[PDB]
Amino acid sequence: DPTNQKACLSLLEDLTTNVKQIQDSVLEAILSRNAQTEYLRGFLNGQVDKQNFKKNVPVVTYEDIRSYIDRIANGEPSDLICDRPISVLLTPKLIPLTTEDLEQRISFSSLYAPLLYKHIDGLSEGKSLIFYFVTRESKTANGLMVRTMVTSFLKSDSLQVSPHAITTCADTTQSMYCQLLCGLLERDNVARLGAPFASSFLKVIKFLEDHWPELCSNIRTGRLSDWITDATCTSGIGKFLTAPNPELASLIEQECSKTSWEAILKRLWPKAKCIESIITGTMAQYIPLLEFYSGGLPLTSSFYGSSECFMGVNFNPLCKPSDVSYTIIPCMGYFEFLEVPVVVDLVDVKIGHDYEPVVTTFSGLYRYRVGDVLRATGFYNNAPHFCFVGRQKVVLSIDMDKTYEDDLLKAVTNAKLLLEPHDLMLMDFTSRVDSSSFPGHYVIYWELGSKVKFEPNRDVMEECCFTVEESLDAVYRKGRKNDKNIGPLEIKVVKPGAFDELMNFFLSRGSSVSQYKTPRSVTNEEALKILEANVISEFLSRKIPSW
Ligand SMILES: Nc1ncnc2c1ncn2[C@@H]1O[C@H](COP(=O)(O)O)[C@@H](O)[C@H]1O
Repeated sequence: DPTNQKACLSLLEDLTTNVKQIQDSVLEAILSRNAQTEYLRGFLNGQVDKQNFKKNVPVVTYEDIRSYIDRIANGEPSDLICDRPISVLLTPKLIPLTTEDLEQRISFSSLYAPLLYKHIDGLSEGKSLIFYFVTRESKTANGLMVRTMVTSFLKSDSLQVSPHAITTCADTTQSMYCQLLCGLLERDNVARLGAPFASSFLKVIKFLEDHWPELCSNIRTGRLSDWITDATCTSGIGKFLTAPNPELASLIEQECSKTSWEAILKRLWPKAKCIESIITGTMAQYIPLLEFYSGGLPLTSSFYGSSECFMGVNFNPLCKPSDVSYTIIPCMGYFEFLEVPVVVDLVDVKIGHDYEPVVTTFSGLYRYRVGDVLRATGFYNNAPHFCFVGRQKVVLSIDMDKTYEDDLLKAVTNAKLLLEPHDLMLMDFTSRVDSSSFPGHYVIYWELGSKVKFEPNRDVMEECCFTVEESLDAVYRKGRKNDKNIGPLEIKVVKPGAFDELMNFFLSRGSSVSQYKTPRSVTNEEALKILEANVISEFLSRKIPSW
Protein backbone atom coordinates (compact mmCIF):
# COMPACT_ATOMS: atom_id res chain seq x y z
CA ASP A 1 0.00 0.00 0.00
CA PRO A 2 2.70 2.63 0.73
CA THR A 3 5.66 4.00 -1.23
CA ASN A 4 7.70 0.91 -1.87
CA GLN A 5 10.65 1.43 -4.25
CA LYS A 6 12.59 -1.65 -5.51
CA ALA A 7 15.45 -2.03 -3.04
CA CYS A 8 14.49 -4.54 -0.41
CA LEU A 9 10.87 -4.56 0.66
CA SER A 10 10.20 -6.28 3.96
CA LEU A 11 6.65 -4.95 3.50
CA LEU A 12 5.86 -8.49 2.36
CA GLU A 13 6.73 -9.43 5.91
CA ASP A 14 4.75 -6.58 7.53
CA LEU A 15 1.63 -7.16 5.42
CA THR A 16 1.62 -10.83 6.32
CA THR A 17 2.26 -10.22 10.02
CA ASN A 18 -0.09 -7.36 11.04
CA VAL A 19 -3.02 -8.99 9.29
CA LYS A 20 -5.61 -8.36 12.03
CA GLN A 21 -4.65 -4.69 12.30
CA ILE A 22 -4.25 -3.99 8.57
CA GLN A 23 -7.72 -5.38 7.91
CA ASP A 24 -9.38 -3.25 10.62
CA SER A 25 -7.78 -0.18 9.10
CA VAL A 26 -9.00 -1.07 5.60
CA LEU A 27 -12.57 -1.42 6.79
CA GLU A 28 -12.25 1.78 8.84
CA ALA A 29 -11.25 3.73 5.72
CA ILE A 30 -13.94 2.35 3.38
CA LEU A 31 -16.77 3.09 5.78
CA SER A 32 -15.31 6.48 6.57
CA ARG A 33 -14.96 7.83 3.01
CA ASN A 34 -17.96 6.11 1.56
CA ALA A 35 -20.15 7.02 4.52
CA GLN A 36 -21.90 9.60 2.37
CA THR A 37 -22.68 7.36 -0.65
CA GLU A 38 -26.21 6.32 -1.52
CA TYR A 39 -25.56 2.59 -1.21
CA LEU A 40 -23.63 2.73 2.02
CA ARG A 41 -25.62 5.65 3.56
CA GLY A 42 -28.87 3.75 3.16
CA PHE A 43 -27.74 0.99 5.50
CA LEU A 44 -25.47 2.92 7.93
CA ASN A 45 -26.41 6.56 8.57
CA GLY A 46 -22.86 7.76 9.04
CA GLN A 47 -21.76 4.85 11.22
CA VAL A 48 -18.15 3.73 10.73
CA ASP A 49 -17.57 0.63 12.89
CA LYS A 50 -17.30 -3.10 12.17
CA GLN A 51 -20.18 -4.18 14.41
CA ASN A 52 -22.73 -1.93 12.72
CA PHE A 53 -21.29 -2.98 9.37
CA LYS A 54 -21.85 -6.67 10.12
CA LYS A 55 -25.44 -6.19 11.34
CA ASN A 56 -26.94 -3.82 8.73
CA VAL A 57 -24.98 -4.25 5.45
CA PRO A 58 -26.26 -7.36 3.65
CA VAL A 59 -24.12 -10.00 2.01
CA VAL A 60 -24.95 -9.65 -1.68
CA THR A 61 -24.40 -11.32 -5.04
CA TYR A 62 -24.06 -9.43 -8.30
CA GLU A 63 -27.83 -9.40 -8.99
CA ASP A 64 -28.54 -7.34 -5.94
CA ILE A 65 -26.37 -4.39 -6.87
CA ARG A 66 -26.86 -4.50 -10.68
CA SER A 67 -29.27 -1.56 -10.49
CA TYR A 68 -26.47 0.57 -9.04
CA ILE A 69 -24.04 -0.43 -11.81
CA ASP A 70 -26.68 0.12 -14.49
CA ARG A 71 -27.41 3.55 -13.09
CA ILE A 72 -23.73 4.53 -13.17
CA ALA A 73 -23.36 2.96 -16.60
CA ASN A 74 -26.33 5.21 -17.50
CA GLY A 75 -24.72 8.43 -16.28
CA GLU A 76 -25.59 8.74 -12.58
CA PRO A 77 -22.68 9.93 -10.45
CA SER A 78 -20.27 7.54 -8.82
CA ASP A 79 -21.55 8.49 -5.36
CA LEU A 80 -24.24 5.86 -5.61
CA ILE A 81 -21.56 3.37 -4.64
CA CYS A 82 -18.16 5.04 -4.55
CA ASP A 83 -16.51 8.15 -3.15
CA ARG A 84 -13.77 8.44 -5.78
CA PRO A 85 -14.68 8.55 -9.49
CA ILE A 86 -15.28 5.39 -11.49
CA SER A 87 -12.52 5.06 -14.12
CA VAL A 88 -13.86 2.11 -16.10
CA LEU A 89 -16.40 -0.65 -16.05
CA LEU A 90 -14.92 -4.11 -16.69
CA THR A 91 -16.52 -7.04 -18.61
CA PRO A 92 -22.45 -9.94 -19.06
CA LYS A 93 -21.44 -8.35 -15.75
CA LEU A 94 -19.85 -4.90 -15.49
CA ILE A 95 -17.68 -4.12 -12.47
CA PRO A 96 -16.67 -0.57 -11.44
CA LEU A 97 -12.95 0.19 -11.14
CA THR A 98 -11.28 3.32 -9.77
CA THR A 99 -7.82 4.53 -10.86
CA GLU A 100 -6.57 4.39 -7.29
CA ASP A 101 -7.68 0.74 -6.94
CA LEU A 102 -6.13 -0.18 -10.33
CA GLU A 103 -2.83 1.40 -9.43
CA GLN A 104 -2.82 -0.36 -6.07
CA ARG A 105 -3.10 -3.71 -7.81
CA ILE A 106 -0.25 -2.86 -10.15
CA SER A 107 1.88 -1.51 -7.29
CA PHE A 108 1.50 -4.82 -5.49
CA SER A 109 2.72 -6.83 -8.51
CA SER A 110 5.90 -4.65 -8.40
CA LEU A 111 6.48 -5.19 -4.67
CA TYR A 112 5.87 -8.93 -5.02
CA ALA A 113 8.38 -9.28 -7.87
CA PRO A 114 11.62 -9.40 -5.76
CA LEU A 115 10.11 -12.45 -3.98
CA LEU A 116 9.99 -14.39 -7.25
CA TYR A 117 13.67 -13.70 -7.91
CA LYS A 118 14.86 -14.99 -4.51
CA HIS A 119 12.80 -18.23 -4.89
CA ILE A 120 13.61 -19.13 -8.53
CA ASP A 121 17.26 -18.87 -9.61
CA GLY A 122 18.31 -16.76 -12.59
CA LEU A 123 14.86 -15.20 -13.13
CA SER A 124 16.63 -11.81 -13.19
CA GLU A 125 18.99 -12.70 -16.10
CA GLY A 126 16.45 -12.02 -18.83
CA LYS A 127 13.05 -10.76 -19.90
CA SER A 128 9.60 -12.43 -19.82
CA LEU A 129 7.79 -13.89 -22.84
CA ILE A 130 4.26 -13.75 -21.41
CA PHE A 131 1.31 -13.42 -23.81
CA TYR A 132 -1.40 -10.84 -23.18
CA PHE A 133 -3.92 -9.63 -25.74
CA VAL A 134 -6.17 -6.57 -25.54
CA THR A 135 -9.87 -6.58 -26.40
CA ARG A 136 -11.96 -4.11 -28.35
CA GLU A 137 -13.29 -1.54 -25.89
CA SER A 138 -16.60 0.27 -25.53
CA LYS A 139 -18.03 3.38 -23.97
CA THR A 140 -21.32 3.70 -22.11
CA ALA A 141 -24.37 5.74 -23.12
CA ASN A 142 -22.35 8.58 -21.64
CA GLY A 143 -18.56 8.35 -22.04
CA LEU A 144 -17.48 5.82 -19.40
CA MET A 145 -14.87 3.33 -20.63
CA VAL A 146 -15.82 -0.36 -20.79
CA ARG A 147 -12.80 -2.67 -20.93
CA THR A 148 -11.10 -5.81 -19.72
CA MET A 149 -8.94 -6.36 -16.70
CA VAL A 150 -6.09 -7.24 -19.03
CA THR A 151 -6.84 -4.26 -21.30
CA SER A 152 -7.06 -1.94 -18.29
CA PHE A 153 -3.76 -3.20 -16.94
CA LEU A 154 -2.03 -2.92 -20.31
CA LYS A 155 -3.00 0.76 -20.63
CA SER A 156 -0.06 1.78 -18.39
CA ASP A 157 8.13 -2.87 -21.29
CA SER A 158 11.61 -3.06 -19.92
CA LEU A 159 11.21 -6.71 -18.88
CA GLN A 160 8.97 -8.08 -21.63
CA VAL A 161 10.33 -9.59 -24.84
CA SER A 162 7.36 -8.16 -26.74
CA PRO A 163 7.26 -4.41 -27.46
CA HIS A 164 4.17 -2.72 -26.07
CA ALA A 165 3.13 -1.68 -29.60
CA ILE A 166 2.56 -5.36 -30.41
CA THR A 167 0.79 -6.70 -27.31
CA THR A 168 -1.59 -3.69 -27.75
CA CYS A 169 -2.22 -4.52 -31.43
CA ALA A 170 -5.99 -4.49 -31.94
CA ASP A 171 -6.03 -7.83 -33.80
CA THR A 172 -5.26 -10.69 -31.41
CA THR A 173 -4.25 -13.22 -34.09
CA GLN A 174 -1.70 -10.86 -35.59
CA SER A 175 -0.45 -9.97 -32.12
CA MET A 176 -0.06 -13.64 -31.15
CA TYR A 177 1.91 -14.24 -34.32
CA CYS A 178 4.15 -11.29 -33.63
CA GLN A 179 4.69 -11.92 -29.91
CA LEU A 180 5.56 -15.46 -31.00
CA LEU A 181 8.00 -14.16 -33.64
CA CYS A 182 9.80 -11.78 -31.24
CA GLY A 183 10.19 -14.47 -28.59
CA LEU A 184 11.69 -16.80 -31.17
CA LEU A 185 14.24 -14.17 -32.25
CA GLU A 186 15.16 -13.57 -28.63
CA ARG A 187 15.14 -17.14 -27.30
CA ASP A 188 18.60 -16.58 -25.77
CA ASN A 189 17.23 -13.85 -23.49
CA VAL A 190 13.95 -15.52 -22.43
CA ALA A 191 14.00 -16.42 -18.73
CA ARG A 192 10.33 -17.43 -18.46
CA LEU A 193 7.23 -18.22 -20.50
CA GLY A 194 3.62 -17.67 -19.63
CA ALA A 195 0.10 -16.42 -20.01
CA PRO A 196 -2.52 -15.52 -17.41
CA PHE A 197 -4.19 -18.91 -17.65
CA ALA A 198 -2.83 -22.29 -18.56
CA SER A 199 -5.37 -22.64 -21.34
CA SER A 200 -4.46 -19.31 -22.88
CA PHE A 201 -0.81 -20.39 -23.01
CA LEU A 202 -1.70 -23.71 -24.69
CA LYS A 203 -3.66 -21.74 -27.27
CA VAL A 204 -0.45 -19.95 -28.16
CA ILE A 205 1.49 -23.19 -28.38
CA LYS A 206 -1.11 -24.70 -30.72
CA PHE A 207 -0.74 -21.57 -32.79
CA LEU A 208 3.01 -22.15 -32.89
CA GLU A 209 2.34 -25.76 -33.89
CA ASP A 210 0.25 -24.67 -36.90
CA HIS A 211 2.23 -21.57 -37.90
CA TRP A 212 5.88 -22.45 -37.29
CA PRO A 213 6.75 -22.90 -40.97
CA GLU A 214 5.63 -19.34 -41.73
CA LEU A 215 7.40 -17.96 -38.64
CA CYS A 216 10.59 -19.67 -39.77
CA SER A 217 10.23 -18.45 -43.38
CA ASN A 218 9.98 -14.98 -41.89
CA ILE A 219 13.20 -15.38 -39.89
CA ARG A 220 15.21 -16.72 -42.89
CA THR A 221 13.80 -14.24 -45.40
CA GLY A 222 14.05 -11.44 -42.90
CA ARG A 223 10.77 -10.14 -44.34
CA LEU A 224 7.45 -10.20 -42.48
CA SER A 225 4.35 -12.16 -43.33
CA ASP A 226 1.71 -10.12 -45.09
CA TRP A 227 -0.96 -11.85 -43.09
CA ILE A 228 -0.03 -9.16 -40.60
CA THR A 229 -1.34 -5.78 -41.69
CA ASP A 230 -1.82 -3.51 -38.61
CA ALA A 231 0.64 -0.62 -38.79
CA THR A 232 1.66 -0.86 -35.14
CA CYS A 233 2.48 -4.59 -35.38
CA THR A 234 4.42 -4.03 -38.63
CA SER A 235 6.43 -0.95 -37.61
CA GLY A 236 6.79 -2.28 -34.06
CA ILE A 237 8.53 -5.45 -35.24
CA GLY A 238 11.04 -3.75 -37.53
CA LYS A 239 13.39 -3.38 -34.57
CA PHE A 240 13.24 -7.14 -34.01
CA LEU A 241 13.29 -8.62 -37.49
CA THR A 242 16.22 -6.73 -39.15
CA ALA A 243 18.73 -9.02 -41.01
CA PRO A 244 17.94 -12.49 -42.42
CA ASN A 245 18.99 -15.35 -40.10
CA PRO A 246 19.07 -18.74 -41.89
CA GLU A 247 20.87 -20.64 -39.11
CA LEU A 248 18.40 -19.68 -36.36
CA ALA A 249 15.45 -20.38 -38.64
CA SER A 250 17.09 -23.74 -39.29
CA LEU A 251 17.67 -24.18 -35.54
CA ILE A 252 13.95 -23.61 -34.97
CA GLU A 253 12.93 -25.68 -38.01
CA GLN A 254 14.94 -28.47 -36.35
CA GLU A 255 12.91 -28.53 -33.13
CA CYS A 256 9.42 -28.19 -34.62
CA SER A 257 9.98 -30.91 -37.29
CA LYS A 258 10.54 -33.70 -34.74
CA THR A 259 8.11 -36.59 -34.37
CA SER A 260 7.09 -35.56 -30.83
CA TRP A 261 6.29 -32.12 -29.40
CA GLU A 262 7.53 -33.32 -25.99
CA ALA A 263 9.72 -30.72 -24.22
CA ILE A 264 9.38 -28.28 -27.13
CA LEU A 265 9.22 -25.42 -24.61
CA LYS A 266 12.64 -26.30 -23.23
CA ARG A 267 14.16 -26.88 -26.71
CA LEU A 268 12.94 -23.54 -28.11
CA TRP A 269 13.74 -21.38 -25.04
CA PRO A 270 16.58 -23.20 -23.28
CA LYS A 271 17.13 -20.40 -20.75
CA ALA A 272 13.54 -20.26 -19.49
CA LYS A 273 13.52 -21.07 -15.78
CA CYS A 274 9.74 -21.43 -15.28
CA ILE A 275 6.33 -21.30 -16.91
CA GLU A 276 4.03 -18.70 -15.32
CA SER A 277 0.39 -19.52 -15.75
CA ILE A 278 -2.54 -20.23 -13.46
CA ILE A 279 -2.97 -23.99 -13.00
CA THR A 280 -5.46 -23.93 -10.14
CA GLY A 281 -9.21 -24.53 -10.31
CA THR A 282 -10.40 -25.59 -13.76
CA MET A 283 -6.96 -24.88 -15.05
CA ALA A 284 -5.65 -28.14 -13.49
CA GLN A 285 -7.16 -29.86 -16.50
CA TYR A 286 -4.25 -28.54 -18.56
CA ILE A 287 -1.35 -29.63 -16.33
CA PRO A 288 -0.77 -32.93 -18.16
CA LEU A 289 -0.49 -31.14 -21.51
CA LEU A 290 1.62 -28.31 -20.04
CA GLU A 291 3.92 -30.77 -18.26
CA PHE A 292 4.31 -32.64 -21.56
CA TYR A 293 5.47 -29.49 -23.36
CA SER A 294 7.41 -28.08 -20.42
CA GLY A 295 10.42 -30.32 -20.67
CA GLY A 296 10.67 -30.19 -16.86
CA LEU A 297 10.24 -26.43 -16.56
CA PRO A 298 8.53 -25.59 -13.26
CA LEU A 299 4.90 -24.53 -13.41
CA THR A 300 4.12 -21.52 -11.18
CA SER A 301 0.78 -19.86 -10.45
CA SER A 302 1.32 -16.72 -8.42
CA PHE A 303 -1.94 -14.74 -8.46
CA TYR A 304 -5.58 -15.29 -7.54
CA GLY A 305 -7.74 -12.41 -8.69
CA SER A 306 -10.95 -11.04 -10.17
CA SER A 307 -12.39 -7.86 -11.58
CA GLU A 308 -13.90 -7.20 -8.17
CA CYS A 309 -10.69 -7.61 -6.09
CA PHE A 310 -7.06 -8.74 -6.19
CA MET A 311 -7.02 -11.35 -3.43
CA GLY A 312 -3.98 -13.60 -2.94
CA VAL A 313 -0.44 -14.55 -3.93
CA ASN A 314 1.36 -17.87 -3.97
CA PHE A 315 4.25 -17.16 -1.62
CA ASN A 316 5.58 -20.62 -2.53
CA PRO A 317 6.06 -20.37 -6.32
CA LEU A 318 8.13 -23.55 -6.76
CA CYS A 319 5.77 -26.15 -5.40
CA LYS A 320 3.75 -29.06 -6.66
CA PRO A 321 0.91 -27.72 -8.85
CA SER A 322 -1.31 -29.93 -6.65
CA ASP A 323 -0.20 -27.90 -3.57
CA VAL A 324 -0.52 -24.22 -4.58
CA SER A 325 -2.04 -22.05 -1.83
CA TYR A 326 -2.87 -18.36 -2.15
CA THR A 327 -2.31 -15.93 0.71
CA ILE A 328 -4.97 -13.23 0.99
CA ILE A 329 -3.28 -9.82 0.71
CA PRO A 330 -4.70 -7.94 3.69
CA CYS A 331 -4.49 -4.39 2.23
CA MET A 332 -6.41 -5.04 -1.00
CA GLY A 333 -9.76 -4.82 0.71
CA TYR A 334 -11.83 -6.13 3.57
CA PHE A 335 -12.15 -9.91 3.28
CA GLU A 336 -14.85 -11.92 4.96
CA PHE A 337 -15.61 -15.59 4.39
CA LEU A 338 -18.95 -17.40 4.26
CA GLU A 339 -18.58 -21.00 5.39
CA VAL A 340 -20.07 -23.54 3.03
CA PRO A 341 -25.54 -18.63 7.84
CA VAL A 342 -22.15 -17.75 9.31
CA VAL A 343 -19.59 -15.23 7.91
CA VAL A 344 -16.08 -14.97 9.32
CA ASP A 345 -13.16 -12.54 9.32
CA LEU A 346 -9.87 -13.24 7.58
CA VAL A 347 -8.24 -14.09 10.89
CA ASP A 348 -11.02 -16.28 12.29
CA VAL A 349 -10.90 -18.63 9.29
CA LYS A 350 -10.66 -22.33 10.23
CA ILE A 351 -8.20 -24.65 8.51
CA GLY A 352 -9.63 -27.36 6.32
CA HIS A 353 -12.94 -25.54 5.95
CA ASP A 354 -14.54 -24.41 2.71
CA TYR A 355 -15.38 -20.67 2.51
CA GLU A 356 -16.65 -18.27 -0.12
CA PRO A 357 -14.85 -14.88 -0.13
CA VAL A 358 -17.08 -11.91 0.69
CA VAL A 359 -15.30 -8.67 -0.13
CA THR A 360 -15.51 -4.95 0.55
CA THR A 361 -13.68 -2.82 -1.93
CA PHE A 362 -12.35 0.63 -2.69
CA SER A 363 -14.41 0.70 -5.93
CA GLY A 364 -17.92 0.47 -4.53
CA LEU A 365 -18.48 -3.17 -3.49
CA TYR A 366 -19.63 -3.89 0.08
CA ARG A 367 -19.79 -7.43 1.45
CA TYR A 368 -19.75 -8.74 -2.10
CA ARG A 369 -19.62 -12.47 -2.81
CA VAL A 370 -16.94 -13.33 -5.33
CA GLY A 371 -18.49 -16.60 -6.57
CA ASP A 372 -15.62 -19.00 -5.72
CA VAL A 373 -14.99 -21.60 -3.02
CA LEU A 374 -11.68 -21.64 -1.06
CA ARG A 375 -10.39 -24.04 1.57
CA ALA A 376 -8.29 -22.69 4.43
CA THR A 377 -4.96 -24.59 4.30
CA GLY A 378 -2.70 -22.76 6.74
CA PHE A 379 -0.75 -19.57 7.39
CA TYR A 380 2.06 -17.72 5.65
CA ASN A 381 3.30 -15.80 8.70
CA ASN A 382 0.07 -14.52 10.32
CA ALA A 383 -1.78 -14.49 6.94
CA PRO A 384 -4.11 -17.31 5.87
CA HIS A 385 -3.66 -19.77 2.98
CA PHE A 386 -6.40 -20.96 0.79
CA CYS A 387 -6.43 -23.47 -2.02
CA PHE A 388 -8.84 -23.03 -4.89
CA VAL A 389 -11.67 -25.55 -5.05
CA GLY A 390 -13.89 -24.28 -7.85
CA ARG A 391 -16.59 -21.92 -8.91
CA GLN A 392 -19.36 -22.26 -6.35
CA LYS A 393 -22.16 -22.68 -8.87
CA VAL A 394 -23.73 -26.01 -9.65
CA VAL A 395 -22.54 -27.32 -12.98
CA LEU A 396 -25.01 -30.18 -13.57
CA SER A 397 -28.30 -31.13 -11.95
CA ILE A 398 -30.99 -33.52 -13.22
CA ASP A 399 -33.11 -33.17 -10.08
CA MET A 400 -32.06 -33.63 -6.45
CA ASP A 401 -28.44 -34.24 -7.39
CA LYS A 402 -26.18 -31.20 -7.65
CA THR A 403 -22.77 -31.61 -9.20
CA TYR A 404 -20.24 -28.83 -8.78
CA GLU A 405 -17.31 -27.72 -10.78
CA ASP A 406 -14.71 -29.48 -8.59
CA ASP A 407 -16.36 -32.88 -8.18
CA LEU A 408 -16.86 -32.96 -11.97
CA LEU A 409 -13.21 -31.86 -12.41
CA LYS A 410 -12.19 -34.74 -10.18
CA ALA A 411 -14.41 -37.27 -11.91
CA VAL A 412 -12.92 -36.41 -15.29
CA THR A 413 -9.40 -36.27 -13.87
CA ASN A 414 -9.83 -39.75 -12.40
CA ALA A 415 -11.33 -41.10 -15.61
CA LYS A 416 -8.90 -39.66 -18.16
CA LEU A 417 -6.11 -41.79 -16.68
CA LEU A 418 -7.64 -44.89 -18.24
CA LEU A 419 -6.91 -43.16 -21.56
CA GLU A 420 -3.15 -42.75 -21.00
CA PRO A 421 -2.01 -46.35 -21.77
CA HIS A 422 -2.42 -45.63 -25.52
CA ASP A 423 -0.58 -42.26 -25.56
CA LEU A 424 -4.00 -40.66 -25.85
CA MET A 425 -5.03 -37.66 -23.76
CA LEU A 426 -8.07 -35.58 -22.86
CA MET A 427 -7.48 -32.12 -24.33
CA ASP A 428 -10.54 -30.37 -22.89
CA PHE A 429 -14.01 -31.26 -21.74
CA THR A 430 -17.46 -29.81 -20.98
CA SER A 431 -20.92 -31.06 -20.08
CA ARG A 432 -24.71 -30.62 -20.13
CA VAL A 433 -27.87 -32.35 -18.89
CA ASP A 434 -29.87 -34.32 -21.43
CA SER A 435 -33.54 -34.13 -20.47
CA SER A 436 -34.41 -35.85 -23.77
CA SER A 437 -34.16 -39.38 -22.45
CA PHE A 438 -36.38 -40.63 -19.64
CA PRO A 439 -34.56 -40.58 -17.29
CA GLY A 440 -32.26 -37.71 -18.04
CA HIS A 441 -28.54 -38.26 -17.88
CA TYR A 442 -25.25 -36.39 -17.96
CA VAL A 443 -23.29 -35.80 -21.15
CA ILE A 444 -19.58 -35.05 -21.12
CA TYR A 445 -17.90 -33.82 -24.30
CA TRP A 446 -14.32 -35.08 -24.62
CA GLU A 447 -11.85 -33.80 -27.15
CA LEU A 448 -8.99 -36.27 -27.50
CA GLY A 449 -5.53 -35.61 -28.85
CA SER A 450 -2.36 -37.67 -28.81
CA LYS A 451 1.34 -37.28 -28.22
CA VAL A 452 1.88 -38.16 -31.87
CA LYS A 453 -4.63 -40.67 -36.36
CA PHE A 454 -6.47 -42.60 -33.63
CA GLU A 455 -9.85 -44.05 -32.66
CA PRO A 456 -11.32 -44.27 -29.17
CA ASN A 457 -11.17 -47.73 -27.66
CA ARG A 458 -14.84 -48.61 -26.98
CA ASP A 459 -14.14 -50.83 -23.95
CA VAL A 460 -11.86 -48.16 -22.45
CA MET A 461 -14.33 -45.38 -23.23
CA GLU A 462 -17.16 -47.10 -21.36
CA GLU A 463 -14.93 -47.48 -18.29
CA CYS A 464 -14.20 -43.79 -18.60
CA CYS A 465 -17.99 -43.24 -18.45
CA PHE A 466 -18.29 -45.56 -15.45
CA THR A 467 -15.34 -43.90 -13.60
CA VAL A 468 -16.92 -40.46 -13.76
CA GLU A 469 -20.20 -41.78 -12.30
CA GLU A 470 -18.32 -43.71 -9.58
CA SER A 471 -16.60 -40.47 -8.49
CA LEU A 472 -19.82 -38.42 -8.35
CA ASP A 473 -21.68 -37.77 -5.10
CA ALA A 474 -23.88 -40.19 -3.21
CA VAL A 475 -27.02 -38.35 -4.32
CA TYR A 476 -26.12 -38.91 -7.96
CA ARG A 477 -25.12 -42.52 -7.52
CA LYS A 478 -28.36 -43.10 -5.58
CA GLY A 479 -30.38 -41.59 -8.39
CA ARG A 480 -28.78 -44.08 -10.75
CA LYS A 481 -28.81 -47.23 -8.61
CA ASN A 482 -31.90 -46.76 -6.42
CA ASP A 483 -34.20 -43.90 -7.52
CA LYS A 484 -33.82 -44.60 -11.25
CA ASN A 485 -34.30 -40.91 -12.11
CA ILE A 486 -30.76 -40.63 -13.47
CA GLY A 487 -29.84 -42.38 -16.70
CA PRO A 488 -26.49 -43.91 -17.64
CA LEU A 489 -23.90 -41.17 -18.11
CA GLU A 490 -22.67 -40.57 -21.64
CA ILE A 491 -19.36 -39.30 -23.07
CA LYS A 492 -19.38 -37.82 -26.56
CA VAL A 493 -16.01 -37.46 -28.30
CA VAL A 494 -15.57 -34.39 -30.53
CA LYS A 495 -13.37 -33.64 -33.62
CA PRO A 496 -10.08 -31.97 -32.61
CA GLY A 497 -10.28 -28.22 -32.29
CA ALA A 498 -13.98 -28.50 -31.55
CA PHE A 499 -13.14 -26.76 -28.32
CA ASP A 500 -11.29 -23.97 -30.17
CA GLU A 501 -14.47 -23.46 -32.20
CA LEU A 502 -16.48 -23.34 -28.98
CA MET A 503 -14.00 -20.69 -27.82
CA ASN A 504 -14.13 -18.49 -30.91
CA PHE A 505 -17.87 -18.67 -30.49
CA PHE A 506 -17.63 -17.04 -27.05
CA LEU A 507 -15.04 -14.52 -28.33
CA SER A 508 -17.54 -13.20 -30.90
CA ARG A 509 -19.88 -12.80 -27.87
CA GLY A 510 -17.65 -10.35 -25.99
CA SER A 511 -15.18 -12.59 -24.16
CA SER A 512 -11.41 -12.00 -24.13
CA VAL A 513 -8.66 -14.29 -25.42
CA SER A 514 -6.57 -13.53 -22.39
CA GLN A 515 -9.35 -13.86 -19.74
CA TYR A 516 -11.20 -16.82 -21.39
CA LYS A 517 -12.00 -20.08 -19.54
CA THR A 518 -13.71 -23.12 -21.00
CA PRO A 519 -17.14 -23.61 -19.37
CA ARG A 520 -17.45 -26.91 -17.60
CA SER A 521 -21.21 -26.66 -18.18
CA VAL A 522 -23.06 -25.33 -21.22
CA THR A 523 -26.68 -24.12 -21.35
CA ASN A 524 -26.34 -21.59 -24.18
CA GLU A 525 -28.15 -23.41 -26.99
CA GLU A 526 -25.75 -21.25 -28.93
CA ALA A 527 -22.77 -23.44 -28.00
CA LEU A 528 -24.53 -26.83 -28.01
CA LYS A 529 -25.08 -26.51 -31.79
CA ILE A 530 -21.30 -26.36 -32.19
CA LEU A 531 -20.60 -29.21 -29.78
CA GLU A 532 -23.05 -31.66 -31.34
CA ALA A 533 -21.82 -30.56 -34.76
CA ASN A 534 -18.34 -31.88 -33.85
CA VAL A 535 -19.41 -35.25 -32.37
CA ILE A 536 -17.83 -38.44 -33.80
CA SER A 537 -18.52 -41.21 -31.29
CA GLU A 538 -20.68 -41.67 -28.23
CA PHE A 539 -20.36 -44.13 -25.36
CA LEU A 540 -22.49 -44.98 -22.35
CA SER A 541 -21.78 -46.32 -18.89
CA ARG A 542 -22.53 -50.04 -18.90
CA LYS A 543 -22.14 -50.59 -15.20
CA ILE A 544 -24.22 -49.09 -12.45
CA PRO A 545 -22.32 -47.17 -9.72
CA SER A 546 -22.57 -48.24 -6.10
CA TRP A 547 -24.20 -46.75 -3.01
N1 LIG B 1 -5.26 -18.33 -9.39
C1 LIG B 1 -6.50 -18.72 -9.77
N2 LIG B 1 -6.88 -20.02 -9.66
C2 LIG B 1 -8.10 -20.47 -10.00
N3 LIG B 1 -9.04 -19.65 -10.50
C3 LIG B 1 -8.81 -18.32 -10.70
C4 LIG B 1 -7.49 -17.75 -10.33
N4 LIG B 1 -7.52 -16.43 -10.61
C5 LIG B 1 -8.75 -16.17 -11.13
N5 LIG B 1 -9.52 -17.29 -11.21
C6 LIG B 1 -10.93 -17.38 -11.66
O1 LIG B 1 -11.20 -16.29 -12.51
C7 LIG B 1 -12.27 -15.49 -11.97
C8 LIG B 1 -12.05 -14.05 -12.36
O2 LIG B 1 -13.05 -13.61 -13.27
P1 LIG B 1 -12.65 -12.73 -14.51
O3 LIG B 1 -12.82 -11.36 -13.94
O4 LIG B 1 -13.63 -13.23 -15.56
O5 LIG B 1 -11.21 -13.09 -14.77
C9 LIG B 1 -12.24 -15.80 -10.48
O6 LIG B 1 -13.44 -15.50 -9.81
C10 LIG B 1 -11.88 -17.28 -10.46
O7 LIG B 1 -13.01 -18.08 -10.71
